[PDB]
Amino acid sequence: SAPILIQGAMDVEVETLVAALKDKQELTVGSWTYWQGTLSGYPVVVSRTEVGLANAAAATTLAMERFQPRLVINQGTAGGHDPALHRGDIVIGTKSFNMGAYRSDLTPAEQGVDPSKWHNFEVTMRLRDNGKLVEHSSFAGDPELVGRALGMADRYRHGRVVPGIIGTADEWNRQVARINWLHQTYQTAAEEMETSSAALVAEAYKVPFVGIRVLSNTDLHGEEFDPQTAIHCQQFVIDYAKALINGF
Amino acid sequence: ASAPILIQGAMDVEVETLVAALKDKQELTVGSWTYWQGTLSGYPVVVSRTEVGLANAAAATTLAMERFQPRLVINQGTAGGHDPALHRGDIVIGTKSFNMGAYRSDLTPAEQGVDPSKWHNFEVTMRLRDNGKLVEHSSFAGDPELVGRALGMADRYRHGRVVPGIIGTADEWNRQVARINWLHQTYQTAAEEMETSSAALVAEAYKVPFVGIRVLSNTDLHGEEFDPQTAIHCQQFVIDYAKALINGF
Ligand SMILES: C[C@H]1O[C@@H](n2cnc3c(N)ncnc32)[C@H](O)[C@@H]1O
Ligand SMILES: C[C@H]1O[C@@H](n2cnc3c(N)ncnc32)[C@H](O)[C@@H]1O
Repeated sequence: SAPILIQGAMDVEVETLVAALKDKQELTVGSWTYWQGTLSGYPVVVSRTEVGLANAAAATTLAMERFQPRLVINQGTAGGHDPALHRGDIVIGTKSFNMGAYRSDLTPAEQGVDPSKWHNFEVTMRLRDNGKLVEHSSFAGDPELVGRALGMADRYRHGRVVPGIIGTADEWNRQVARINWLHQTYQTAAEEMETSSAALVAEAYKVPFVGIRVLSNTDLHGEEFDPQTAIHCQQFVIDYAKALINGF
Repeated sequence: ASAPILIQGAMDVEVETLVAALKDKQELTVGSWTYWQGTLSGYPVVVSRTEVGLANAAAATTLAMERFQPRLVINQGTAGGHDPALHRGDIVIGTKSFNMGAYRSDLTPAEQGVDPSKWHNFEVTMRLRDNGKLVEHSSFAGDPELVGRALGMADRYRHGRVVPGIIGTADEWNRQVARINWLHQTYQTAAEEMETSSAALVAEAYKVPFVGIRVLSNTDLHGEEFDPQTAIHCQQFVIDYAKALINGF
């Protein structure tokens, strides 16, 4: 009877989920609202996380403490990093990582600022397990959960469903050269602001996790934000959750 | 039972002195986060080892709220100098903290390259909801009475100045001096570290008084490399500070 936890950051990324639940009960603690109900007769909790790494981690931790979910699906919209992808495509996160984590080597003021010399700062993803330090350079999507989403690709009719790497940061990048550099360096499919943070907390609690992100925008093709993509993503996720539930 | 003071540090060196100060301890670990529950001057205190960075800090703080319901939060530890007036061993009391790592940029085509001077602070990362209604935050103010108390205790600190300042939190360790200078000039930062504003965000959501207290363990503005002894010194000051609050309870 442990629920599926489904997350979205903004109201537009959760309202379609909420509408799908039967016998809803709403809970708000701190800044974070949860709707507890059923899908196909099975317990599901929808979480509106708010935006960014701190919010995502708090909302995920609070859900672990309150609901003890059996798996977490983090979803919502993202911006394209891979030129092959277009608005409406859905990325299933083979892995996510904190793309915004940076360490730089000492340079005197005369040398100016050069972000291309910044290194990914992996300590931000380091955890402890039974008190012992465990390094992480990324968080893998649960591979069975990833595979399931890919196997359901043809049920999504508003773009392609592809595996990719999700770069999480407290950033919205619109400098195309920066997007290109991040893609070349980290092989990112897309950027957003929550996935690796929720994933970090899921790893700490040893709960299976998958990130599912629709491209609502990509400055690589001049495609501006389309809020309807967030609805289409939730529709896919409802179908996906119901498939999991059929198998329970 | 009395609601505890919650005292946080990210790394072992930032909490071992606090933990040694508690009486009648028990140690609790959930997920990746360890807590020591005991007493200082007979009053309940929980010491939290948060691990490093914004996600860890927020998780550790949230878990503490759920498990322990503290009456106030002191987030402490070490930091790197951004203000050239400050040196290793000086302590900054956070008049405010903010997510210095949060960046938004306007559209530029590839040929214009990358320009971080055009990456603006992205305030949505600090936006919260209060009873379901959106509340914007461009920073989190340290509880002003807590901040004031720390400043009033300045001459009890034996190893440097105690000053008010702005704490810039980011999942970053900057050693490009031109970038440190740019951050200082843009945001009036005293120091940088990796947790404060994230713990502050959670404390604001829960409406629990919060103060950040950071010692400079390093500053590349003066060629001063990391000294771990500063972390011990900071904890000593924090214990004195906590005992003063407790006397007032
Ligand atoms: C503001 C909300 O929008 C998502 N989001 C959608 N597109 C982007 C993008 N190009 N860059 C960063 N975040 C994005 C964030 O993950 C966040 O939750
Ligand atoms: C790695 C630990 O060290 C702290 N810390 C100490 N000095 C710095 C600095 N110059 N920059 C960023 N973080 C620093 C972080 O807050 C983190 O917890």
